[PDB]
Parts: sequence; C-alpha cells; structure tokens
Amino acid sequence: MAREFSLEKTRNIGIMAHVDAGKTTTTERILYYTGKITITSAATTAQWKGYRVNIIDTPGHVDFTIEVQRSLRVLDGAVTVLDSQSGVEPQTETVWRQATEYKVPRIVFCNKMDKIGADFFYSVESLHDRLQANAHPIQIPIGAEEDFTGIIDLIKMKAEIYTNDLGTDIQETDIPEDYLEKAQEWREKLVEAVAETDEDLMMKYLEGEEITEEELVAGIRQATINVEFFPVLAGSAFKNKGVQLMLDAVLDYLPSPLDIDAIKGIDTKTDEETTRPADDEAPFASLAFKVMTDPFVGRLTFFRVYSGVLESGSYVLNASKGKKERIGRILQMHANTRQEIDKVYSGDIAAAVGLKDTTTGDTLCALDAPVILESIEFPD
Ligand code: NA
Repeated sequence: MAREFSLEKTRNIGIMAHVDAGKTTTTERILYYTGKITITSAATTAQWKGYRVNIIDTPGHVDFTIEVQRSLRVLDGAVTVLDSQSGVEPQTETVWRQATEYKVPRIVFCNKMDKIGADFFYSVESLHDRLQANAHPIQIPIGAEEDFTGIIDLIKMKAEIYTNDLGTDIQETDIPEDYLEKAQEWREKLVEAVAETDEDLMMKYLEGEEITEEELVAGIRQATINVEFFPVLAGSAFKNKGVQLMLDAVLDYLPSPLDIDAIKGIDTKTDEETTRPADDEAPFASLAFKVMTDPFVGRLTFFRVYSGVLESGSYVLNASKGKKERIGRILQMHANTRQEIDKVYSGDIAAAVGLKDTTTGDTLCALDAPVILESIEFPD
C-alpha cells in the first residue's frame, strides 16, 4: 500500500573481501546484526536503525570475466574488508581497481585487529602505496593483537570499549588519556584530507575556521560517494568488535540509490540512449542478477529495480529476450524469514517466483516503455 523505507533510507551493499580477509564471518555477523525482527543467498533483505539494507553476494575470489561487472551494477556501495595483518594484497588491488572503474563507493573495514601481526596503520598505508587510494581513518584502534580492546571515533572523539566477544555490554567512554594526543593528531589529518575534497571547506580550513561535526560528516559522505575518499575503520568480526560501528558507517557514508548516476539504457522505440533514474513515478525498469532454484516455491529470479514500481501478479517485458513475462509472487529473503510482498519500488531488490525465460543480466521493464539497460557496458 505504501513505500516502507524511502529511497534516502535504502542501502544496497556488497562485501568485498578476499577469503583470507574473513569474508564469510564478516558477512555472517552483518546478517546477524541486521536480521533482528551451507546455502549463501544471492541477496538478503535486512535493516539497520530505520534504514533498509540489502546485502548482495559478490565473489570471494578474483573474477576476470563479465559476471563481476554485473553484481557491481546491482549494489550501490560496498564495504571492503582487509586482513589487518596483511594489508592490501595483489588480489585485493585488482578487485579494488574494478570497483573504482565501475564507480563503487567504499568504506574499508580493517578486520582481524586481534590477530598476531595485526597493524592498522600499515594496512592504511598500503592503501596509499599500492592503490594510490585516498584512504583516511575515521577511527583509531585501542590496542593491537590480543591487546585490541576498543575503538576510538575520530568524529565525536569518544571511545567504545569491548568487555566480551559477543557484541554486548559495550562501554561508551571518553578516549583513554594515553591515546588522546594520537586521536587528536589523526582527527586533524582527517579534517585536512576532507577539506582538500571541497573548495569551500579548504578555504575555511586554511583560514583557520572551525569545521563542525555535521560539516565534517557531510564532507566525508560526499567525497566517499564520489569515489574520491575512503573512510577506514577497524575491528574483529569474529569477536564482535566494531561491527555495529561499521554498520553505522554504511548509513553515514555509503550511497542511497539517489546518490548514484542513473542507469543508462537504449530506448528501443527511438533507438537512442536514455536513463532510468530512481523514481517511483517513472516507467518500470530492472535488471535480473541471479536465478535460484528454491526448495519451496521453486524457480526464484532475483532482480534490482532501478525505476518505477512493480506489482505482484502483473506482466512485464524481458527486453533482453524480446518477450512478455508473467510476474507471479514476489518475495524478499531475510536472514531468518521469507516475506511475501505485493509491490517493489525503485532502488529495492526482490525475487520473483517461477519466471520462465529470464536469466542473469536481462532487463525486465514496462511493456509500454521498453528499454535495454546497460548490464554489460555499452560498446564503443
Ligand atoms: Na553500482
């Protein structure tokens, strides 16, 4: 009947992580924290503090084919996970450059801060040296290796101290005195780096004016969405340290569907290029990204809606196959449940029951406003 979560309050994300960086644990913990109400699902519908969060599956190994490019068009932003002991590795770099080519904003989670050899600053520096990435810490860890016990928020200049490995009984305190100057130092570097991404901010910073928290957070957000800045966080997913903070950063800095360039397509009627921006009033257009065989409802086809709205029990056009398709039931797969819905809006992800001739990469769109979307980048 009504759109539950607005476009502004939607986050379509992927987790970019090599198997050594702890992809599965991080994903499992994210699904746990965002699922409050082995088969890995193509996309999980979830929530975090009033925002819709859709976690989209991505490969744990380097993909040099076309399949990688497709998932990058479905997700809007990503969390890149690093093994704090190793920093950026060759495989990590390739994945990072692909994501930059396809303009995917990212926050970086330096995982395994409790492992022997874990070095947050080394990991941060490797982003600059090996990728020329404009990465800046928005946190500094309290301790390292078995002494890793907390995380300092550079924005608020407060600290979280963990008392267990469950993610409960978190003590919110002031920064310990032995880390205050170091925190001040890294916060100054952060302010300076953010100021360098915005002319109006740099003018104020150079003139010595006070940059507010709201202005600093907004600056980080805009630069991150522009793929010209990468906030760096720390934690241990397996020991439930820094997970909630990282999820907060997804909301704070990663893009909503309105923050991304509108998807391009070919209008088959005029034979010219067009776009399908996130607009519930515009004609329906979507991309299928995974075909699943579910052991309950049967053939499920996952899709991402870019424009318009789709009602369950309707007819749409598979513009890639050149034929009309019936959309029966529509489901959204949660971590612990499966919800049936009668309408999917722009920017959301869902799964249609029993679609006959639809495969990954196909455009599903309005019968009256046909378009072929750019799943694979158009030739030139
Ligand atoms: Na994208």
